Amino acid sequence: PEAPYASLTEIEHLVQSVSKSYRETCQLRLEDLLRQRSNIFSREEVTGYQRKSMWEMWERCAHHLTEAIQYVVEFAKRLSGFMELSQNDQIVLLKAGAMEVVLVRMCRAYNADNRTVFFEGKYGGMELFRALGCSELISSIFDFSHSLSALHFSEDEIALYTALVLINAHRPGLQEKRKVEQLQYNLELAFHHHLCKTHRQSILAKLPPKGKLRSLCSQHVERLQIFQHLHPIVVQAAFPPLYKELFS
Ligand SMILES: Cc1c(CN2CCN(C(=O)C3CCCC3)[C@@H](C)C2)cc(F)cc1NC(=O)c1cccc(C#N)c1
Ligand SMILES: O=C(O)c1ccc(-c2nn(C(=O)c3c(Cl)cccc3C(F)(F)F)c3cccc(F)c23)c(F)c1
Repeated sequence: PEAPYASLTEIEHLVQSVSKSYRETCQLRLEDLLRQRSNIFSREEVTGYQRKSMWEMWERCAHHLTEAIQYVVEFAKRLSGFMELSQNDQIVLLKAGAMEVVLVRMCRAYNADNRTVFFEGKYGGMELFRALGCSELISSIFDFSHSLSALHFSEDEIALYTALVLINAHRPGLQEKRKVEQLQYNLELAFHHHLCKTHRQSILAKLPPKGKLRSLCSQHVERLQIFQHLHPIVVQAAFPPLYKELFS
C-alpha cells in the first residue's frame, strides 16, 4: 500500500511480507549454499570448464541468469502495490532493477574465505569462467559480492534492500511517479525501522555508494546484450512484455 501515516502494524507487516517473498523466490536456501562451501571444483573440473568454447560457457551463464531474473520478477510481483502499477511502470522498474537485484543476490553464493562462487553444483574461482574472455567484468562482480558479503546481511536485511533496489521512483519513464514515491517511502520507513529495532543501523553507511550498483549493472547488461546479438540464446519468455523490452 501507498497510504500515508503508515502504522507500526503496516510497517512490521511490510518487513515480514517482503522477507517471505524474498525467501520463497531464492533458487537455493541460504543454509544450502553455506553447506555446499566445502564442495569445490577440482583442478581437473576447472580445466574442463576452461576448455569449453566461449559459446558453451555463454549458454550456461545466460541460462542461469535468465532463471535468476525470472525469480526476481516473481519477487517484484509479490511486493505490495507492484501489481497495482501500470504494465508500463512494472516494466520500467524491472528493466532497470531486475539485474541490479540479481547482482545483489549473488553475494549469498559468494564465499569470501577463498574467493569462490557457487556455479552448477560446486564452488569455483573466477578462473572457472576464463573461456568467456570477460575477466575485468567478472572481477568487478566478484569484488562487488565481496563488499556485500562483508555486511553479513540477515535474510530480512537483504530482502528489504533488494525491494528498495526495485521500488525506486527515480527510474525514467514512470507515468505514476507519485504512487511509486509513496511505495518507496513506506519501504524506506520499514527498512529504517527494522535496522533501528535490531541495532543494525551501522550497515547504512557501509551500503554500496549511490550509482555503483547502477553502473555495474549497466556494464553487465551491455556485455550480455553483445553476447546475445552474436550468439542469441533461445528463451521461452515467462514475461513476454518485459522480454520484448530487453531482447528486441
Ligand atoms: C556464478 C556466480 C558468479 C560468477 N558469474 C560469472 C559469469 N557471469 C556472467 O554474467 C558472465 C559475464 C558476462 C557474460 C556471462 C555471472 C553468472 C556471474 C558470481 C557470484 F557472485 C555468484 C555466482 N553464483 C550465483 O549467484 C548462484 C549460482 C547458482 C545458484 C545460486 C543460488 N541460489 C546462485
Ligand atoms: O520473460 C522472461 O522470461 C525474461 C527473462 C529474462 C529477461 C532479462 N534478461 N536480461 C538480460 O540481461 C539477458 C539474460 Cl538474463 C540472458 C540472456 C540475454 C540477456 C540480454 F542481455 F539480451 F537481455 C535482463 C536484464 C534486465 C531485466 C530483465 F528482465 C532481463 C527478460 F527481460 C525477460
